[PDB]
Amino acid sequence: MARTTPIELYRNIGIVAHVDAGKTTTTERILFYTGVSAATTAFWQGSTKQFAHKYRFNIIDTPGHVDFTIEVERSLRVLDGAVVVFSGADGVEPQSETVWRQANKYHVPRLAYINKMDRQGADFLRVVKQIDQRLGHHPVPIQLAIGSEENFMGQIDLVKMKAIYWNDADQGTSYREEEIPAELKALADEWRAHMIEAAAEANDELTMKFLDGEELSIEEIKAGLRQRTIANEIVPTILGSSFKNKGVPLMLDAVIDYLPAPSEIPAIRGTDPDDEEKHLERHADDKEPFSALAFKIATDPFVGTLTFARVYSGVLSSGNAVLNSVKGKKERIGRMVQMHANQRAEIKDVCAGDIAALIGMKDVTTGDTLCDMDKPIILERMDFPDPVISVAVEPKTKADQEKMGIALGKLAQEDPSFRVRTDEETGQTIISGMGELHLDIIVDRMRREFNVEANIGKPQVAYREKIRNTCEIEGRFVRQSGGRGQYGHCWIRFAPGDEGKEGLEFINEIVGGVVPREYIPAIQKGIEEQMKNGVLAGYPLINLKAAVFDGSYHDVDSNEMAYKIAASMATKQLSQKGGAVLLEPVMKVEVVTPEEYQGDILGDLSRRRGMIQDGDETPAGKVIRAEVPLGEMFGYATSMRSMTQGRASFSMEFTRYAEAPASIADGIVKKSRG
Amino acid sequence: AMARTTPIELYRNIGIVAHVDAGKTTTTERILFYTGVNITITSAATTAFWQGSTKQFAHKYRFNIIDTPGHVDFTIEVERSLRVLDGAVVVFSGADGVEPQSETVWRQANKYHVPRLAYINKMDRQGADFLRVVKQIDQRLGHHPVPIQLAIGSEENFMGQIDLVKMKAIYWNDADQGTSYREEEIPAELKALADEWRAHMIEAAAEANDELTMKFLDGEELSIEEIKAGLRQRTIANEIVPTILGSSFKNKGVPLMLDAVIDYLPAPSEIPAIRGTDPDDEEKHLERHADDKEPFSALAFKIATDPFVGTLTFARVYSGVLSSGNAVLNSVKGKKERIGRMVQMHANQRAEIKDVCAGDIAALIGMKDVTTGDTLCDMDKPIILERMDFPDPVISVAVEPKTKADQEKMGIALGKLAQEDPSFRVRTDEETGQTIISGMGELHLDIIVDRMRREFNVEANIGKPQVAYREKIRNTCEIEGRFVRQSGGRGQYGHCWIRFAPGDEGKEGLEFINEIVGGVVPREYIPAIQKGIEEQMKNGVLAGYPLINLKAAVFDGSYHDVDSNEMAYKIAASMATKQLSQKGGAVLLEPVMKVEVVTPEEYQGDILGDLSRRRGMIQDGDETPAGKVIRAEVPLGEMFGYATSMRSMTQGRASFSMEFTRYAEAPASIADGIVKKSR
Repeated sequence: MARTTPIELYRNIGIVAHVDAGKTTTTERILFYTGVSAATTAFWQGSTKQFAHKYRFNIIDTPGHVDFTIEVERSLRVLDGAVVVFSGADGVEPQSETVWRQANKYHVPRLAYINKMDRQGADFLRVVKQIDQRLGHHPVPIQLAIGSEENFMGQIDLVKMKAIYWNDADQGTSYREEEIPAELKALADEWRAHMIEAAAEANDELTMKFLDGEELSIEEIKAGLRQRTIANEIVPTILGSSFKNKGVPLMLDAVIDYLPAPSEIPAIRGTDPDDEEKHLERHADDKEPFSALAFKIATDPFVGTLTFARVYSGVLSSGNAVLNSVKGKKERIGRMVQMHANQRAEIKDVCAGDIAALIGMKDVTTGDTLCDMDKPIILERMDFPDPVISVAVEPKTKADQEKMGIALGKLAQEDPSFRVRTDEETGQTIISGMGELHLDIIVDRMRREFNVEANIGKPQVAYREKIRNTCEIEGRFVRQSGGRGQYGHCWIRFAPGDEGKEGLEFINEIVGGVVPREYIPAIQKGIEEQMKNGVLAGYPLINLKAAVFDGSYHDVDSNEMAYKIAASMATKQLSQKGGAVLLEPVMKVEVVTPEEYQGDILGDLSRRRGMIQDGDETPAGKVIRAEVPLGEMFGYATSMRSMTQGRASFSMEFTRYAEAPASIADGIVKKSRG
Repeated sequence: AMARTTPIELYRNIGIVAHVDAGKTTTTERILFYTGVNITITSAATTAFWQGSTKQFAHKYRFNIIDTPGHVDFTIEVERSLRVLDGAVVVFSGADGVEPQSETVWRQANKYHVPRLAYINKMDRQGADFLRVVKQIDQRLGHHPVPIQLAIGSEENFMGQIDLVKMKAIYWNDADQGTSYREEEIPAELKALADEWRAHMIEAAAEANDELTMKFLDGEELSIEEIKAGLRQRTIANEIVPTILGSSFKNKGVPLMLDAVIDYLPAPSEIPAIRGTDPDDEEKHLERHADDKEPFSALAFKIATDPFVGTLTFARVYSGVLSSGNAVLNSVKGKKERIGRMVQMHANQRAEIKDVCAGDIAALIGMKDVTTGDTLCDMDKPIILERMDFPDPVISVAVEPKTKADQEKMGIALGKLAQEDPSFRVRTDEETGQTIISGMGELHLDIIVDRMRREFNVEANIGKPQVAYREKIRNTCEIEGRFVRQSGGRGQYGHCWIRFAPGDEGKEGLEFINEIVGGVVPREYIPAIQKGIEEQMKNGVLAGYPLINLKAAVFDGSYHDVDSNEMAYKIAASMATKQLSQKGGAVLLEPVMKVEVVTPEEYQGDILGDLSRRRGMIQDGDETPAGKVIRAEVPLGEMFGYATSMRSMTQGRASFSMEFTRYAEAPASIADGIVKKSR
């Protein structure tokens, strides 16, 4: 049959650890113990092979920096359970609190691995409190530390209530079970009470056994912590030293014991390919219609392009014809492969909750959905703010023009957050992105990986436009030079769209009027076409409301094209009668700084035409929130580092567009237009 | 002699040394508060008075609070501040304890034998434990901490300390904002712990000298003055660190911490003399003792520049006396300076003065060309207290203001930023009349440009980075310098043969030697010939770039009884140097940088291949628990945009650093093009 292993034995996990937390060492140690790419499949039957069946682990590689928010979001939808790794000395860093909140947004069950207990300043219970106070979750330690820093030897398994020491003989692969030292028995009982009390709340059956004063069994306690972890109500917290080889194996047992299988988490959410406002879902079952997400597009030197796909429902098989719901084009599934630690296992059937790499995919971009052509769905669409910043790139030679095209094409497949266009007005290639850093990365990879020699302009703000005056304009396009004529005529009432709405909200008020129905769509298409070219300074209108209330028709000269042009001419007059204003992208800035530099940051954000919002107070770090125009945030990283001696950190993301002041506006309006 | 108003024994040059987030600002603001009663204007050095928490001292001591940077990395700014302060008050968090970023400045403090006190701040916050941090100073910092206080109550229950010298509990009255305190008996729950640490305090003070050691071994109890005299001798010798504690935010302990400065930190005459070198010979080591009688020497440790206020040059007088109207020497620039008005920054006002004696600090107004790190001293017995080993700028960019109206304002701003940071230079290439700023790297220029926009309100655009090329010769040749002219009634005669050769590997500048002793060329003109070579060395000979080093020896020449003059020989010497382009076989040099990259083993290959692609030369690397260390020598011109490249290839997980190491002949590809442009 197509299914090879029960779904209950799958574990789609991702190690979520930031700079200086032990990501690389921990990931390399996992592939080591399991032995005795975007996604690696490994097997694990327990530290002591104490489990009846051999579980299949799909290690999903998560990004190192929160900077790219959609990259982190996508990885959290691919993994089912996450192993958040923190430094026992550094504790909870701000780059950890960011991915943690996004994890809550996708109800991602998770384990907390307090790594590096051998380094100085290491304190397990100290980091546990931060998860409860800062991250605001409910950590449930199932282990305690034995020895501090250089004297760290192992942990105490609160479920077995027996000390765990690691034998360096076989590189910490095995361990010995001794009794807990009397100097920690008192502390062990205290946290075992909180563990059992936390597991008892799982269901009524365990809660009643707890209130009766009956001691819960090892299986009952684990079943309780599991139900609460899968419900994201607690976080089994374990500890160890990946570099010293002490704790990793128990951390792999915890994945089986408390992280969920692809069928124990909520169904994947999606939308109808023909309607963005129609929400659908897919259950983790081989019987349900096929749906998969291309979460990563890598390059390989032996099989070529590798499109890594996460199958949420149905079965993906070689030879099957699936649909690319985002492009609306059919795809023929060819060879498929699963990346192992050392091997590269070829396969032809990938069932629900499993992951595999697809070979020879024509036109598949990261974030695209592969699904059944009879019952299609889009698992990831929009949710991306249009590019807020752009840079003009021009190749020095013709050889750079062809090479630049190939480079942006492949870079576009890996990163869908950036766009490319040719400015026919200046004949320069314009690349648009989410920020200065994002464009610097695209330009850097284009020069190093594709050898593209080119000149780049300074970053430009991706301005927009909108109207405020409600006015009625006449669209007229007439010509009859000879025995052939063209006739397009329509009166349109323009008005500002509601804040939040995108595109055009067109309304036909002359339903069954003199202007035939088949031309109405052409009038709408004509307005939308001019909205992209702009009306004030060549920038596109965010939204608009148009209503055709009158017009005329010619029995022989009227055609869809004549009305489309007529509608465009009426929209071009929206520059005077509309009283349009230039809009600029505003970013939601959040700065974490010691109380000492709060004033310097507040004054600087205010200087950047920023709008200060309510600020919070965190452990030894004030949280300063503000809404600042992107154009005033160029080089903020450098400014923040000077004013805070590199002690402060910040993050910003698009929030909305806002009218730019006259100072900037006037200059940009008279830059090319008038 | 009558210039001094306060004995030197009553001075205390102190600096609060605290890891970021240890209570440095709160502690410094509370010090200026208690000293003002026994907003506050910020300044590089603040002078305050303190006669004790209870005014228990006979004389009123003068405290010079030196503002220290506190960078996590040990920069030249931290080193300089340790030489300015005489005693340091190292502040640690009772909860955070001793962080590794503190162990770096601590060792550099040992390098300059800086006596110091340990103030364990924030005893009210959670995780606070005094004796816990004390052990870290002994285990991690490897020093000998001597607690003279113990904590009363932990965290939210923290009320005060126990003075082991007086053996009396100290509780602070919030009535007058912790300015006063009450002396009660030690609680029975800490009497046992108090005796234990008093034994270690007395035992640590007894080792001070033989007199106290013998009285201790005889079983005789040491008196209060004997114990304090012992801890003081040990602290000034940097053998112990009197450790005190408190909560600056809760106003409990700061006043006793000020008493400890008087009781255990040293006066400007109890620390070793300041070291230095002869301005004309870097291998000649000199020193200056803290005495008004010794020759004058001072260090400009900070230049406070403002876009509206006048520049303030803060100077630390180590020896002699600095007086208004005196003509001192700027041994680093070799230019005379006229001391104008001087002021000392107090808590609120600015007290004016005209005499700054040894061990004292003051701000100088209207200074012509005085840069951070320059030395001001006696013209007859000069000295350089700090060599500016800073390598000349390796990168440069053309800077243009967004509004041409800010051209004059931009020039003034870049000028003041150059006085604060001597690694940054500003010039106007007479060839284009464009403003060119030079620095140590792209990041360094970004910081200078950012500060110019925020602190000086001047926005500007920078062009693409340019390599700060240099030149050098390799051929040993003899060239004839000749400048002869006769306008008829007036003549000009300059003639001299010079033997040029490449300078010594480690020597910089010009090594001029006059070997035509008793020749036709009079001695009065030799200095002009030297000045002529040095002037042409800066203008370059191959592509308009300056020669790193050179050796010149005038071996022959001629002289005219009426037409010869210093200017004619200076020009003659320059013409001879310009011919170093053909006969010298000069080559265009480019700065090579020592690059160090810390990355997880995973991206080692990508970084090695990228450094090699940048014409880099890989060196032996190490394996640190924080990641693999990749070292390489790479031309700066190939390192532009490295920060961005490293972030792409390592997903921002890797970090790097680079510093000038040496100059190397640039490849023909670039050279040929630049050489042909100069003509």
